[PDB]
Amino acid sequence: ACVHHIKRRDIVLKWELGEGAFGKVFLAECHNLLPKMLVAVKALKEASARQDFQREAELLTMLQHQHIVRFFGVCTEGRPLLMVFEYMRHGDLNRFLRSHGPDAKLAGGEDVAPGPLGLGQLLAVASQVAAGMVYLAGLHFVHRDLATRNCLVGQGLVVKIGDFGMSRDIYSTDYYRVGGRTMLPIRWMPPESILYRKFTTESDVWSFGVVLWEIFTYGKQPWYQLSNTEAIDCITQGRELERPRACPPEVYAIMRGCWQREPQQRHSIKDVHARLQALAQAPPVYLDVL
Ligand SMILES: Cc1cn(-c2cc(NC(=O)c3cc4cc(c3C)C#Cc3cnc5ccc(nn35)NCCC(=O)NCCCCO4)cc(C(F)(F)F)c2)cn1
Repeated sequence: ACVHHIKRRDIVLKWELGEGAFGKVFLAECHNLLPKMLVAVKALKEASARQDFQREAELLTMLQHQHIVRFFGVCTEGRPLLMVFEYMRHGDLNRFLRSHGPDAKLAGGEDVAPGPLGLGQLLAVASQVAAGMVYLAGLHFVHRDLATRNCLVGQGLVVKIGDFGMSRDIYSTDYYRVGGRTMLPIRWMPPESILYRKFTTESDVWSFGVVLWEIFTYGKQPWYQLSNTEAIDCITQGRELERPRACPPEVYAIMRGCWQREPQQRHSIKDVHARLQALAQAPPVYLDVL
């Protein structure tokens, strides 16, 4: 620390936002912070736990990017220990995708169109996540849990990458429990991770392709038809995911580039970003023929 601190008197808890196996989240007001405003603070079911606290906090202060969830600091004066995050109006990206497509019948508010998310908004979401992964790959930080459930959405449809937390709880359909003390998002993992237990930046690229998949299917779980073991089988043996139907061939071409068996044979995340960004800012005329 080397970590910003926030006095408790500046933080006023309003109500709970969510609850994890080890942490709670409250929506709260935070005074004398900027330049008054709303923040999301997390409390800790302390057990030991006071070690991983000032570990995550130091990391989050190092990770400052336009597409990584902002971290304002901590409150260590007294208990419980708090981490002050910025508040993202629309919650996690998976809940946002499911609630806006393909029905979605009107269903859009202040930041989002009525019906299902347009091709331009889908590409805009993917581009932002890729942009966040380029940053993390630039610092050689491996995420090991890249999914929509770990991405937050704020006002003006700002997508930012984070790491729950909540994910382990009530999203347990997305995890395979092994050993009793460890769960694995095997549906998002590359073959060299499932088999060889190896996680690299190239493993994140595979994960992003699966995230890029999710976006164009509105939050639907990968290999939804399959069980945990069956999903492992298909990924190991080298089965690829479907594309229908909001995904243009040009975009599915990007997913497969992330889904090469050999990690070195995959494309860089900077490359994937470049293609997704161009497609995002491309004119309607170009996008209507995709
Ligand atoms: C191994 C390792 C990983 N990291 C690492 C950790 C991280 N942390 C995180 O992303 C993190 C962790 C966390 C909470 C939040 C975030 C963003 C948040 C938030 C937030 C802002 N507005 C809202 C509105 C509703 C909700 N949350 N919310 N739902 C309530 C969530 C729940 O119901 N349970 C969540 C409570 C418990 C979780 O506590 C981000 C990154 C990185 F990706 F940014 F680098 C890396 C550090 N070490």
